[PDB]
Amino acid sequence: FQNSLLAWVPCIYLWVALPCYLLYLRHHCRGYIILSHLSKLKMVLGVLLWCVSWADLFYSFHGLVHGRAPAPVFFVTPLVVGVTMLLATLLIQYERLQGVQSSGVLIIFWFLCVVCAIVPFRSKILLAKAEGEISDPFRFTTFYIHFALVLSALILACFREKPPFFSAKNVDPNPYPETSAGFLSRLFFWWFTKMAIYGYRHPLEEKDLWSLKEEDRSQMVVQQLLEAWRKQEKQTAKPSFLKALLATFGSSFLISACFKLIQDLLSFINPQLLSILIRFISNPMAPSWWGFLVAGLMFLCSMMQSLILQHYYHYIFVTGVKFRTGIMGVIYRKALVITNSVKRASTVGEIVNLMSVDAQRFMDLAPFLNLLWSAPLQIILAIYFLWQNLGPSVLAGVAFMVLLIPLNGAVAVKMRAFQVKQMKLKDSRIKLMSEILNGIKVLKLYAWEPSFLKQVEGIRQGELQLLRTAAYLHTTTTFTWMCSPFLVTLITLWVYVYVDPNNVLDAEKAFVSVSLFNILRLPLNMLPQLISNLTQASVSLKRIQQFLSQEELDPQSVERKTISPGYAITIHSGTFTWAQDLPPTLHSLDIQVPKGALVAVVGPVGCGKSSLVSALLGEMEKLEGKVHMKGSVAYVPQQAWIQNCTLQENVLFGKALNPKRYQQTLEACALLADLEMLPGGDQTEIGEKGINLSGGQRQRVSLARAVYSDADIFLLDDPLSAVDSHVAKHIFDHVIGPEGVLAGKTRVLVTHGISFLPQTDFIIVLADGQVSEMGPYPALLQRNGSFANFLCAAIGTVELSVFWDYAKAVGLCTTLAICLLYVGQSAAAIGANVWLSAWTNDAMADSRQNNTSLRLGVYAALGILQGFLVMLAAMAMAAGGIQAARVLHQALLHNKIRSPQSFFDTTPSGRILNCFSKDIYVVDEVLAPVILMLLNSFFNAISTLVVIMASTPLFTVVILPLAVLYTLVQRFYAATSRQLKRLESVSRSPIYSHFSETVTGASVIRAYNRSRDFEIISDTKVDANQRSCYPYIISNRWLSIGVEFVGNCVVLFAALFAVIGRSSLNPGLVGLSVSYSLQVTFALNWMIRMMSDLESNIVAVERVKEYSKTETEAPWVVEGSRPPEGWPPRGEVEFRNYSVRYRPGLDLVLRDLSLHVHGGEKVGIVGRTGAGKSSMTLCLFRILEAAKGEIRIDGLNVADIGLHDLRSQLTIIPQDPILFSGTLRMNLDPFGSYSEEDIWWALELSHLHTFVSSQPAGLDFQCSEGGENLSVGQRQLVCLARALLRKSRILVLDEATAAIDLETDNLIQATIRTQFDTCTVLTIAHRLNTIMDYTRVLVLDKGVVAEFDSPANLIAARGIFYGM
Ligand SMILES: C[C@]12CC[C@H](OS(=O)(=O)O)CC1=CC[C@@H]1[C@@H]2CC[C@]2(C)C(=O)CC[C@@H]12
Ligand SMILES: C[C@]12CC[C@H](OS(=O)(=O)O)CC1=CC[C@@H]1[C@@H]2CC[C@]2(C)C(=O)CC[C@@H]12
Repeated sequence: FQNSLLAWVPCIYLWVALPCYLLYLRHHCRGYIILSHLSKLKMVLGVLLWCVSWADLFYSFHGLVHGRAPAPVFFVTPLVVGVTMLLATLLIQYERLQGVQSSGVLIIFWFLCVVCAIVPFRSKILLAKAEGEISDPFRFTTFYIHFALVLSALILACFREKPPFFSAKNVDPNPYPETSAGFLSRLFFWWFTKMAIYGYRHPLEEKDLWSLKEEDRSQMVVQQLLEAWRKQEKQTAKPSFLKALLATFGSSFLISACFKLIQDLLSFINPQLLSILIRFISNPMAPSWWGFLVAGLMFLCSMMQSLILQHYYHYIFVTGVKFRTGIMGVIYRKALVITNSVKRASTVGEIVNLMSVDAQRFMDLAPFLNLLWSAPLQIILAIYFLWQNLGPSVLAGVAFMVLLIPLNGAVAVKMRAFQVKQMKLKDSRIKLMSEILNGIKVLKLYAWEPSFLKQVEGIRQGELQLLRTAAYLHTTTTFTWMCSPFLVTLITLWVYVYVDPNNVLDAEKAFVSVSLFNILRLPLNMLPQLISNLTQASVSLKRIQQFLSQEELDPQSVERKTISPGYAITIHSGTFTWAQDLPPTLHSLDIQVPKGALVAVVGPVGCGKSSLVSALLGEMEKLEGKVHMKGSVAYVPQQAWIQNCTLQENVLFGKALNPKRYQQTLEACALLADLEMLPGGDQTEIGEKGINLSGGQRQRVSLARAVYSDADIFLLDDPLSAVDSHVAKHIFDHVIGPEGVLAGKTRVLVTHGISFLPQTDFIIVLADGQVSEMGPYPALLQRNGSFANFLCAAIGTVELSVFWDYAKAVGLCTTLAICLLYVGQSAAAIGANVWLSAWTNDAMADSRQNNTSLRLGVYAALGILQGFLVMLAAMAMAAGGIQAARVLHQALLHNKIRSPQSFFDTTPSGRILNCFSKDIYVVDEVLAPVILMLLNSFFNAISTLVVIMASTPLFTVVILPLAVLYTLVQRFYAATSRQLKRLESVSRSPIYSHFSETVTGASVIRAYNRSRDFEIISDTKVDANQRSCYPYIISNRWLSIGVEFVGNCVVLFAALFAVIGRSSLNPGLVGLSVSYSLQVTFALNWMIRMMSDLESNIVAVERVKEYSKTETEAPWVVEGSRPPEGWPPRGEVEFRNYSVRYRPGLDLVLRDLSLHVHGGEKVGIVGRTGAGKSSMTLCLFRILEAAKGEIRIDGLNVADIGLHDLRSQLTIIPQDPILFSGTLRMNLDPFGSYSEEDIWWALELSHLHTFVSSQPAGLDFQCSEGGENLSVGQRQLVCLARALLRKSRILVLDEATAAIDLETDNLIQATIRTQFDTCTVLTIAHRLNTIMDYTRVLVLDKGVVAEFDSPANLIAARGIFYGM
């Protein structure tokens, strides 16, 4: 005791000197000593010294067994000469990061640590040898390893360091504020706060993110991996990615394993301190401060167990990001230059899957990776204390929980083989959705739509019944985190009681053990996640091996240093092949091109043209020969390559933008016509990111880029293949030809054209990969050989009401039945724990233990309920969630079918497919589990808080300020991290957009020697994602610190209010209070983890419910207002001053229509170009609502008739008739309303009987999407049959001569003539052949009636009808 005190001298010295040292460390402006190997090891002695200042402590705690609870001096000295070492190894780090080299204060610290250890050193030696032997070897070795460590640390701190050499001024913008951050301010992540403020008063945009720090800018971490991967090769004086990946990410992973080790060896302090508190709180002779001290250093040892952890995550997420960046960078570097053969063999859509998956799950593996050893050290240690505590019974408990690793992975393999192996129902349903969406027109003019509604409802209900048992087996992840704690504690206590009835249960056993099971159970449920992620990353690593071990394409295929005089391109009898094994396509080909000479290449289709130019660039492995060039080149691939950026970039292509040259190239290529058409000018987006440019324009822009690149040797490749002929002549005239700009440029042209030949200079004739004839066309025309044969708030948190909406979609008899039922379960759980307390403090007084068999019993029947009242809840939540989907999905679908055609016109059919794809997916199987786990976490927190309050009644005083602080931190997080999540989720996809673009364009990326220039772009596009995935990680950490002080300032108060009322209560209550206050910082991150996994997901319900009540304005059927049955046979059409327009506030297309055709008569409509005759058709079916004027049919107004009855009676043949995938029975009669014989009879008349009879499926002939397996004409025949079945008195035609051939036009006109003599006929067409024969014809012009009479009367009037 005269020396245990003496060891306190250096600790108190360093502690008191610390606040008078950080005010001088900041008096050094900036030194930034480089990380030498001395300072890298001056802080490894200290951490190891803490780890031997641990056994110097837990030896003291071993007195708990054998009875002797240690005196405070006997267990605080190792606990505080252990904390300072985590501060010695931290002033070592923070000093080096400042200018100081000779530490001064810290060398004194180590010196005193040595000096105060001299006296026991000068004493323990003499007492040992003289009196015998070991004499308590544990305190001996823990001392003499401490002495060696401190001596070595002093010696190493006696050395000098390098001069600061620091820097000049770095850069102006907001720099990453971890550099230039004081000691106390970087320990607690206080520097991030500036954004936590700015992330709440304003929104965040890319201009205001942390300008990323220099070490990891994705071009300094790729290099750190390329160097390792290169140096890790065969090395004779085979290679594996894993070795390089370790050698380049081992420095940042054995410095993030020290933190995990420190944390999980610092975590086993609190259960033992709790044991000390419980077993002093019973003692009435122990002075008061022996409990106050334990509470104090149960706080100051739990605001440090979770500060070397929330500071762990900062160092193993910012290495997950470095995995995700090094992998992507090296893969991109490879994919630029491998081979065209390897691309052809593999899939261009698969290479990109080497990011966003299959190489990003390395970012998802980093946090789980250290679990590999931290699980077998959180167990073989937490088993030890438990065994020490309850005895062998503990095994059973842990055994059960270990047993819960497979049966929590068995569902993870039943599910994931029950929701993706059978989600093809979703695939087929979304296919049917896409089919229904486009072509909705003909689907809606006739009443086919509700049959499709029935079809999709049936497939949906099939997809949901397979989703019932796809979520019940998810209520086994609400059985691990809400019902397993009680089960494991019960089984432990059960085996403990049954094995031998002589062992009582007291507070310091039961409650320490149930507070230690907590510590063991977090890294024993994320362990199955480890198995899953590691076993699906062990294949990703193999795949990245497969990609990186692919042959490059530079065996110096071309040399660009020497050339024959006056020549630009020459090849010496070379041979080329598209694959290293396949027969060479080219055999000993020889061409000598003079400078500036245009050369054309000829042949038939399949002689080897396109494989000539591809060989010149160096993408065709030459078996023999030497290919030469001199100067830059420009390549125009046949499948022209369009960059996924703006037109200015996609034409300038990394050059200097000169408006004079730029504009003249654009006009010479004849692309200004598109520019005047372009909606935004020459800045329009291109590619999948922009307007999908058709084939014609892509070659124009490619050729323009080539010519503006003004390289020496243009290697063209039939760019005029997919363009209009006349402009193509100008394209050759103004650009390629000698009159054009490129007279002095060595052009090489390969094309199938003929007319361009005479204007060329030289021509090369290709046959089976061999040259036959060379020379000018007028000279070659003398030969006339086989070549002659070639000739012929808007932004913010969601409103509260939407939550209610979701409840109204679950039934609202289930919402009460689930909220009330969790309230019941929480009451049961608190009852179980209170009963355990009243058992454990009962066992100490009662002389009779015979009563135990009751308490145990009821404990079971009071916690088993808490299982049976949670599972029976979680199912009735999942079995509500799918219900919540069902109705909700219906309420969307049944409205989108009922929307006006203008809704589908103003929309590109992409947004209305976003829903039914994702926004219906989130409410389908992403929202129900999240809300279930939120509702588990909230009630876990409630049960914990109420048990703490109940056990120590006066603790309620502080429960408000903790609540306000925690809510403040939660709100600040939910602002700033929401901003960052949005800003990062939208900036990552440009990486994969820039990829999937170099892969296709690797041919044209090279030959512009732009490969290096084109990977810096990938570096900056992943940099613009790193600079918003870093501050999100740090924001998460700053939150978790804020929610951790308010989860440790409650352990402090639980212990303190336990010790302040010692005279009142009995030990069974403080044990419960403290042991359930130790996990009020786990059920307080879980309740935020979910409350932000539901704020970013219940946006989906708002959107889905918003897509409703969208002005359907179309009642399918009416109440009793149906027109009289047998309605068509009257068949009279009559108008009264009709006028209509597409949209409100739109120029009238129809005006004052007053037309009438009698019953059974035939009539057509003709309109001049621009009259707007098409709309008339839709006006008959009430597609456009009658603006002014009632279209009366048979003396009845159609505006008061149900469409499903109104449209059924009429008969339409649409302008663009379409088939729908499925049988023919569906494609002619979904309602099954007609006899098959007449169907076949109509099919016979449809000129299709030979086709249907030739197929045994016939009526069941499975049509492709739109009947693509049939020809166009056959599709109009099928739709002609479609109209044939209905056979009503009213017939109307839509564009009988729109674009069909004259052959089928004759057939359709004849079919119209033969059967439809009696029935009323209306007609619209581009050709008067079917109209001139009508009894009466109306002529529509600019939306008014002009000529409504017989064609003979029209002939006399000589209008537009008779004009031509
Ligand atoms: C902590 C993290 C990592 C990242 C997420 O945590 S979050 O607070 O940053 O969202 C999810 C997750 C939960 C449990 C964590 C885990 C990574 C590995 C951990 C730290 C262990 O060995 C014990 C606890 C495990
Ligand atoms: C909450 C979550 C993640 C979601 C899981 O539920 S699931 O339905 O998503 O599988 C439960 C799960 C396990 C451990 C949880 C973790 C989220 C973050 C937590 C709370 C910490 O910082 C410590 C423990 C971590």
